Amino acid sequence: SMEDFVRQCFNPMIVELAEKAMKEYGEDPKIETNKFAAICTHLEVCFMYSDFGKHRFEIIEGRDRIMAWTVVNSICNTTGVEKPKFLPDLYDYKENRFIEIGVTRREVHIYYLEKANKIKSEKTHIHIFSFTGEEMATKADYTLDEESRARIKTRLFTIRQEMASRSLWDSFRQSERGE
Ligand SMILES: O=C(O)c1[nH]ccc(=O)c1O
Ligand SMILES: [Mn+2]
Ligand SMILES: [Mn+2]
Repeated sequence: SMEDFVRQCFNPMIVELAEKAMKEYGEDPKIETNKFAAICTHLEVCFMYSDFGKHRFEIIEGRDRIMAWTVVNSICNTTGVEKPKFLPDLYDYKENRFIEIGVTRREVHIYYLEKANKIKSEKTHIHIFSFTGEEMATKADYTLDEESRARIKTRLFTIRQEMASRSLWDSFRQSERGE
């Protein structure tokens, strides 16, 4: 059911990446369905984010760990930027900074506090999106123009409403898994 929805609303490439991420962690997407959906949603948000930007953004999320760290190392060696302790989601060649993307079912400020306390690196920019059209970013610097952020918010709200139409939203939002 939730698996059916995930396979019907996300393109096969994102679904395959999410299935691979869960097989890496060791979880079955048919039991941990909310994890599955959250991972698909986060991947799709990262890909939209990087695609709205001469390519401005370098996608790090969605890569196997070897290639992710290869990309991070190459960026740090060609820019002198400090090497993050956690694999970030994108690199911004325009602002020259790593971006950690957050998609939460909780209030954006709660999840922002959580992620900022986690990464504890004053150089990784944080951008939190909610399923309610809310966002919170480091220094209120949202990076993207209004149209791209609007499209991301629209896609997230649409995912939420598609879950609600299938009676999947209550379970998904009451779970923190995937964040
Ligand atoms: O990189 C990850 O593994 C990860 N995990 C949970 C939430 C995120 O936003 C994220 O980027
Ligand atoms: Mn990530
Ligand atoms: Mn992220």
